[PDB]
Parts: sequence; C-alpha cells; structure tokens
Amino acid sequence: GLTEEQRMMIRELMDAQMKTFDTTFSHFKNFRLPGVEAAKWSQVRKDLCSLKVSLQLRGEDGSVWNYKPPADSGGKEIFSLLPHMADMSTYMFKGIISFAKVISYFRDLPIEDQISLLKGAAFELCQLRFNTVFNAETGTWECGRLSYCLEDFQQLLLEPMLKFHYMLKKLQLHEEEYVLMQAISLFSPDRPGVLQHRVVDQLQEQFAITLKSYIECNRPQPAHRFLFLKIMAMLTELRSINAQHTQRLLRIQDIHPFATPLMQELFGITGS
Repeated sequence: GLTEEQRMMIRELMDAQMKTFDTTFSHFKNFRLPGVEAAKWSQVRKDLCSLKVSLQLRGEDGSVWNYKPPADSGGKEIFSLLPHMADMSTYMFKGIISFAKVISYFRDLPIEDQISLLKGAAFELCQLRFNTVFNAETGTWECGRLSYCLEDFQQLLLEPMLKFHYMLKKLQLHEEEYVLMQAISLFSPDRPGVLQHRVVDQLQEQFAITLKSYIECNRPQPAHRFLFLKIMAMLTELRSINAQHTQRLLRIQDIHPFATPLMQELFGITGS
C-alpha cells in the first residue's frame, strides 16, 4: 500500500545498501592484530573493558586462529585490540560513506552538509550494519571469516551498546526496515554544523513516513503492534549511545593515540 515515490525510495536505499555493504567482509584485509591523570586512566580503564571480545579468524584453507584477550592487570595491555578495532571501524566507515554517496537525496545536499551529516551518523550507521551480522544466541558478530565473541551474562546487558544490539535483534527487522533506519539516522537535521536544516528535516520525515507505511502494509501481526514506535525509540537510544561512545573514544585517544586518518576526520581531529 506504498505510494510510487515510497517504493522508489525503498528501492534506491536497498540498491545503495546492496552496492556498498560487504556482508561477507571479503574486502576487509591488511588489518592489524594483537601482537604475540590517574583518574583519567581509571576512567579509560573503565571505558575499554565494557566491551570485551575474543577474536576468531578462519583461514581460507580451513585453519583457525583464536585470540583470547588479557585480563586487566593495570597496564597498557588493555590497548592490545585497539589497532585492530580501528582498522575494522575504518573499513565500516568507508562502506557507510559509499552508501551515503550513492543516495540521490544525499548527493543533492551541499557538500558541507554531506560532511556534517556523515560526521554525525557514521558510528550509528556502522552499528545498524553490525546488528545484521549479530548472532544473539551465541553473543557473536559474524563478519565473514572473522568472528567477535563476547567473553563470559545478564550483567553483560548492562552495557548500553550491548543491550542495544540484543533489543534491536529481537525485533526481527527486514532488510528494508534496517536500511530505512540508516536513512533516518543519516538525515538527522540536528547534527552539529548542518546548514540545510529544513531540507534535511523534510527528507528525514519522508523516510520515517515510508517506514511507518511499510510496516503498516507488511506486518499485520499483534507481535508487531507499535513496531514503528519501537524502532524510533531505538534510534533515539542509538543517538545517546553515539554521544557516549564519541566521548569514550576521545578520552582513550587523549592518552593513547589510535584513530586512523579517516577516523580523525570524522571525529574532527586535525593532526596538530
């Protein structure tokens, strides 16, 4: 029961997603791997160990490498996985930037607004894409030949990022619903530095209407009552998590540099 413009809208988003989401992570290569003021640190120590994972790498030959991280012993060993996470984030950010560039509504904005929107939403879009490879039964993000597995329970869901992933996964969204979430997040008129606030807001509203209608046309089940509202609440939560993470990143970066050039750009770091 979608309008023609709504169907075109979904088609263009799905097309952009298809072209720019390397769902098997085939082209994620050359990444780093772990080798073989006091209140700033306790805060930084606090920040890091909220998200502890083991790493599995499956070789194209059938071999497997597994990495188990060190327990915290008050040293720099809490940073062993940062170069790898930086490379993965950077790879995801590139996919997200390519996604945005393919979308007509995004291309038509002024270049300063494009930049300001990507700076505001890159993390959120990355998390939305990561949720589609999240396995909520095994606590694992399955990224092709790489897996990231949460280290041992209900105490884990206390970390907001992790609670976000389980709760979003439980809504069992369609591909179309994810890509509309990406759109709504991308076109947020109230990111720092947006000029065409009115244009972006109208665009955002159209993507939300399309999503609301899509759900009304395709999901009659009592289980999906208020689904549209649940999704918008999750987008609000994701914005909050986005802000928290940015501050974490900047604190860690302040005492232990790790951001790649692309990450420096997106998070406003100048090189001076």
